[PDB]
Amino acid sequence: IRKGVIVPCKDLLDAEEALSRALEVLPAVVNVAVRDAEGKNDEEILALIKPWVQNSKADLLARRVRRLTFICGRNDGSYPSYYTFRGPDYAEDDSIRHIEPSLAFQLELGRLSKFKLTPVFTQNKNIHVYEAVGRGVETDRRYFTRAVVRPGRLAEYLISEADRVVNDIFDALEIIGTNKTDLNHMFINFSHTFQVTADEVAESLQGFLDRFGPRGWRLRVHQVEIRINCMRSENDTMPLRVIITNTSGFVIQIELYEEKLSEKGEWVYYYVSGNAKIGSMHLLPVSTPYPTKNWLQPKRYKAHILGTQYVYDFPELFRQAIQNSWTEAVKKIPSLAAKQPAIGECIDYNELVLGDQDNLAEVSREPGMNSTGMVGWLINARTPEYPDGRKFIVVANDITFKIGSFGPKEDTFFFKCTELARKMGIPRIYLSANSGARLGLAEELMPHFNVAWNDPAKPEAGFKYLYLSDEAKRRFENEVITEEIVEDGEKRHKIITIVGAEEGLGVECLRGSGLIAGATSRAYNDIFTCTLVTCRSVGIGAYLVRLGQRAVQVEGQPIILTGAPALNSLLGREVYTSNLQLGGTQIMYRNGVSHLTAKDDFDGVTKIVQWLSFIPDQRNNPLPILSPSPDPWDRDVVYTPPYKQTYDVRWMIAGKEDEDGFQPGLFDKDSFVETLGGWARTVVVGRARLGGIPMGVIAVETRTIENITPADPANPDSIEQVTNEAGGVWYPNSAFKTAQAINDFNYGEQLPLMILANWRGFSGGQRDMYNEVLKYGSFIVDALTRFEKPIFIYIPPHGELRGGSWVVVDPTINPASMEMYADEEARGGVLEPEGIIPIKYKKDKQLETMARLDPVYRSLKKEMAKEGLSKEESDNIKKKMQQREELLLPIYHQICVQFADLHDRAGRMKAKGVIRQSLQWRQSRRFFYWRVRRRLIEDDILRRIEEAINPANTSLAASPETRSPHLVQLESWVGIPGFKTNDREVVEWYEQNQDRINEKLEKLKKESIADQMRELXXXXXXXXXXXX
Repeated sequence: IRKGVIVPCKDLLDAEEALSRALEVLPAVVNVAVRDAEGKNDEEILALIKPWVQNSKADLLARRVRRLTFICGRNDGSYPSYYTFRGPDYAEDDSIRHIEPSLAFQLELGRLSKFKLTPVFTQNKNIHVYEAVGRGVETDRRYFTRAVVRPGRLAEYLISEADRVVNDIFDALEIIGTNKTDLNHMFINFSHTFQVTADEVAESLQGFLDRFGPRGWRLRVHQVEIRINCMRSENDTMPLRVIITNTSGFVIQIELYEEKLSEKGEWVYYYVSGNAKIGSMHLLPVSTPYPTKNWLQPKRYKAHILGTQYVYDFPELFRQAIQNSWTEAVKKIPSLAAKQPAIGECIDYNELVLGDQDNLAEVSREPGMNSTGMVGWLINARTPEYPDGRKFIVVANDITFKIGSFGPKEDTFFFKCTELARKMGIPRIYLSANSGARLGLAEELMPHFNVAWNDPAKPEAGFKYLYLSDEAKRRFENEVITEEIVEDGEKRHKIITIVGAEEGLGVECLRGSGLIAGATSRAYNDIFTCTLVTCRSVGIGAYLVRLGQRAVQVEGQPIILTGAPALNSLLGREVYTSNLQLGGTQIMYRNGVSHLTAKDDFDGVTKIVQWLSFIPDQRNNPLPILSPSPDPWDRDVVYTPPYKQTYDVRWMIAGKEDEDGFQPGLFDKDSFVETLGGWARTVVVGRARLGGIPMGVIAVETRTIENITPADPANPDSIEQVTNEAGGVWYPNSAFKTAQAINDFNYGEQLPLMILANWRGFSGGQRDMYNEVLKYGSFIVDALTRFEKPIFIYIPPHGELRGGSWVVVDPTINPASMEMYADEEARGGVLEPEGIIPIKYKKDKQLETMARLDPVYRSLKKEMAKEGLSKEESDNIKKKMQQREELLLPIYHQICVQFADLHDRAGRMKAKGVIRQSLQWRQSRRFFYWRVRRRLIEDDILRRIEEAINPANTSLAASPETRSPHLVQLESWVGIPGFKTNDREVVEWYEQNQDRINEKLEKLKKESIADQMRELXXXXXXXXXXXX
């Protein structure tokens, strides 16, 4: 136990004899008092106590006594002076002076850890001022004041006491001077258990701070901390710590906290303040080290040498991406820019940190100070699409915090974030910069474990096992699983399994990794999911990129699974030279793991805030539609594709740039955003807007694209393979791209789909067949049946939809949400007109029609039929016809081709009812604007009808005009004659009679509630339920 020593000497010289002889009662802490209040000795009293300690440097050391105090009682009421020597050599800590060690704890100081401290002279022994300069950067220079109060009087005592103590601090800061100080702080600790409560003390707080405030502003004082107690709650204390900061020339910052244990073993800052909970510092330890200026700079640099922004710099990257989002929209849409919220107030974020019962809590604290290798925020961004506000979650790893590795704490956090984004419906964005899961060994068992050899003299003769000494075995026991086996007559505890105290070494990390891997897989299908490769995303991190589906890769950041050197070691030779040689953009964007490639960390954010513009703010919320604004809805589609040559299909979607002017596409000018344009370029996937209505687009590339698969370095006998993916055909990769895109616009994104169908089938070739073309063909069908929002399959001019292709895109796949249209000059059959001709219109069938239309051939036929001509005569008719038919054959072939093409024509399609309407490409925009809008408002009204009615397809005939059995009831409530058609008239009706539908829904809701009540021996049960 720490033995207490107290000795009251009479003199300074005679005090030495009560040291060397008083230490003899020690087989700890020692105090020495004096009776010479003659002079207020300083420095010379320090040169009068140092000779007694440097001489007995081994005397105090041997007894193992830690602290040595020197109290000096003054006869005028003066607070006695105390001097303490601590440690091995007892160097005398200048920090604890003129105050008892018990008071040290009360003085704090463990909060000025990130500072070089040098104290200064104080006229009042109670107050202590310190010069503080940031350990790293010298630009920071501050004066911290530390005062502790304890009474001498046997109600409004404390408020009058406060005036005396703060005036004393102000008068001392005056003599030391304001000098050159960036910030100044003062702490006033109260030892008192006063019976009163902070609510009245806050009213009185306001009173004296406005008087002292002006003076405090001059000294350059930024904040003051008062630490009082309130015994009336039980009559158990409520320690109320209060911080008052002078931010903006006027205080207006009174943060009223409460000292409570977080359950985790730390005392935290739980505030019940009056600055409207949107302030600083909440559920933070009392041990926070008052950070310096530029304290973020070392961490910033560490992230920047890895080529990534420091994690806490990302919220401001998002503010500027939104800032840019308005500056560009005010250009395109002038006037309607009045809702711009300035440079600040763009976004309104709040940190997320694991709560008391591990339930995420919204905190607004200092950047940095992250307890775990992961951080999150709930951001309310005022986008021009949702100018009132829109929320989303942003999760990211701290690449400085243990190279950003995934430990169990990091996992539980990431999870509880995904869990929240789901619970709110708001999208989730992950900023990846990690090092997979955490590795680790038990460090404590490294300098303690023993080895049992076969031969102790020559250890190279193999070792039997590894054991632990009995004294070192009792030290752990729960950190190691040991078996006892006596060898050489020793109690040897052989290590049979190592556990280790510390977490995050092995399997505990894999378990958590698996949890979040599944959580991300689940989330993708519910809320909008997105990832960003801001830096190397390895192992589990690499998978959350794929489970997160929608990924953006910064050019020089790899999505690696197994380390580039780890692979070289496995092969035994230096095959791979870079982590990007197998993880980089040239792999992931070129195989479709990456949807977009961004030049830098900000370019990434920018591109993300771009997808979020297309996506509804919540889960089941209406799309971010705007006024027609740049490209009006009432404009005709100018670019029309040629029938001769090939065309960049992109020109049909947004528009073609030309020498003379610009011919627009069917979507809004430059609203198209192509994704996965590095993988299976035979299909163009992207998002675009149609008169303000955002929607998903899939189109077919007509030009013969060539993907060149790279050479494998692992096999020196591997060369790059030149493969030409001929345009307008479906290949394993193209099919996969299509299918993926569909599910991506389906889950979370919730977008209507536009499919400019132009494929002439599937790749039936041996190589493509073996490459599972059939597997990925199915994936399109599977994906289409899962969809909910409207899908429009529109065959464009020149566009084809032959056999294999048509089957996997037909509206009877999902009749409830699909709608098929075909262009007036489009074609669609079972086979190409060049392909049917050698099956239904063979050589013999063409000659029967030749001996019908051609006059020469049927006249020569009349010669053979009449007979009466010899062997040399019949040869003439044969050599006359088999010359005529030889020259007619090429044009007669083309006749059947045109004949067969008249079957494949659009008209036939409407006649057999496989399409709704024939469409003129010129006015496609004008038609789809009102058909997309009509379907979107109607789909929801029907969804609402069903939700009111039931609180819980069948034929080739199924056409969208009957997609729901309620479209008959809604038809009669509306009253429009041309209901199935006149899309514009319908939309405008709903908009006007918004109140009449909600009138009819409530009528139906009360009617459906009456059915459920009635559906609920049975009579006896009901009687009993009535009695209850």
